[PDB]
Amino acid sequence: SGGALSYDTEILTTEYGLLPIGDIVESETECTVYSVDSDGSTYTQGVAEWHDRGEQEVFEYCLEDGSTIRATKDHKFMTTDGEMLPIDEIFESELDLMRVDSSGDTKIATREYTGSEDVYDIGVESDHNFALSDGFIASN
Repeated sequence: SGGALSYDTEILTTEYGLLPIGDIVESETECTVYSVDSDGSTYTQGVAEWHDRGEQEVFEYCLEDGSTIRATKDHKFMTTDGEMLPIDEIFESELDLMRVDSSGDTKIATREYTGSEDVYDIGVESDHNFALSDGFIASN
């Protein structure tokens, strides 16, 4: 099933620190975003995949830091073990998220629903994972 990120979601990038996921799909750029290698090393990828899933009922995942992730449970993220799992399972099994070139929580504190809005998703053909600002390392 089609998992996607909210249009308000923001990428972790070399061009500005911050860019909205909306700009990547609706203005078709290839700006370098953070990702992981097969050897579990942090690197960058210019975007090669962009898609619009329309309108979906979005979920809010709160961190201990008070920050919030906004996505669907339908797409699989990955832990520090290199094991691929949905954000919803990483929450209720309390699993550690993968490290990145920014300070962030590994465990999610809370889960809530928030209403339907514009949703988007992005990737690359090799490693197919992306780092978000106030968000988990997305994968599909």
